[PDB]
Order: sequence, then C-alpha cells, then structure tokens
Amino acid sequence: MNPLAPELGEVARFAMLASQAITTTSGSAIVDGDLGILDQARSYYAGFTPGVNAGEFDELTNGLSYAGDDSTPPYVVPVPYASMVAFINQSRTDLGIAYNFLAADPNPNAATQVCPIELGNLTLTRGVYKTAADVTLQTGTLTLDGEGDPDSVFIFTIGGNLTSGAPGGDIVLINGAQAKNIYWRTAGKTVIGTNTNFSGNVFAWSEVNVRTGANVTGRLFAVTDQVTLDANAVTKANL
Ligand SMILES: [Cl-]
Ligand SMILES: [Cl-]
Repeated sequence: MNPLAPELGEVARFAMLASQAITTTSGSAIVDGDLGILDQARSYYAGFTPGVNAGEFDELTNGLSYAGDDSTPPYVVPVPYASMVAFINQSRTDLGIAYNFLAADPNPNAATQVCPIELGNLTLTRGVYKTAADVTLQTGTLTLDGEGDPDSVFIFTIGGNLTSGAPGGDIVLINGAQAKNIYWRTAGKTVIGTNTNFSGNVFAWSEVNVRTGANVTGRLFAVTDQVTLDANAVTKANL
C-alpha cells in the first residue's frame, strides 16, 4: 500500500528550517516558502540581503525569514501565535515529530524495503526504503515512478549520510511522482551535489549542504545543525 506521509504541522510553511544556522553564498534564489532558525538569533543567518520589509530577504520570494529574537516592532508574528517565541516553539516541536515519524520503522501503512546504497541509474516505485549505511546518488539519475498515481509517497530513511554528486546525481519524477510526496531522512547529513536537480523534503538530523548551483524542489530541514546553500535555486514543494 501507499506509505503514510508524515504530518509536518507548522513546518510545512518552510522552504528551509534549521536549529543553528542557514547560510548562503551569493547567487541563491528561494521561492514559495519561509526560512527559520530555531535555536539561535537572526545573526546566525549568513549571506542573505535584508529587504524592504522586516523578515524579507532579497534572495527569497513569497516567503519570510524568522528567528526567535525577532522583535515586534518591526517583525510580524505569524498567525495565530501570540509571540514569535511561541511560533518557534511549535515549529521546533513539529519538526521533531516529523523527523521521528520518518525515522521510525516500519511506516504505519507500508512494509519496509531495502534502500540500495547507490541510487543512480535506478527506477524506483513508491514505498519505504531503509538502510543503516550511507547512500550515494552519483552513478546516474534516480527516477521515481509514481505508477500513474499523483498521491504516490516515497520515503528514504537512512542511518548514515545521503550524498548526491558527479557524474550523475539528478532525480527525475515520472508518472505522477511529485516532490511534495518524497521524503528523505538521514541520521547523518544530506549533501546535494553541484548542479544537480533534487526533489523531496530533506529531514537531516545534523546538517544539509547544498553544493554549487544545485536546484532543489522540496524542503530542507536540519534538525540539530545547519542548512548551507551555494548559489542554489530552492523552490518549496506545493502544499
Ligand atoms: Cl537510525
Ligand atoms: Cl510538488
């Protein structure tokens, strides 16, 4: 059966969310999602350009950035929260819930399959793919095949790191597969290779490092450390 996707709660609003820091080199463009740092002040944003209105970054369209030290005035507390601290509190809790959902075996509605340690040149159907080792996506393209059902859910749950890179590293979606229904969970870090096309919601326990020029469609979560960008186009997957 189709795997049950995690509940994201408040953190569905974020394109990127980290405990410690979100950083970028120049040349990044983030769209359709918010940015958040949960456990450090706004000073832990690096590389971004504050825009006209409080919370805006020039690099960020249809979204705002958030940190718990954001005062009102001039920042704006998201509805319906009474304070920015309360908004960060619910976001922190809901991130933990969703990471834990993806880390727990088995999924409530689907049996676990083996995740290959190299995902290049494979075509995979929906399901839950688990391994305790590290996973690489580099020999070629990973094609995710929704078998004609736009609701098909893909969960990759990984006890080590996840790294895409050269010579391949791209993710292609066919037959109904959608970025919003793909989930990547690493107990280690997630590293996305230079100039690749990546799809899915990344829940890295430690950090997410997106390398030069990669294109992300999905979400980037670092539960305990940081999300770093290097000239990336990041688009939040539609709700
Ligand atoms: Cl684990
Ligand atoms: Cl999508």
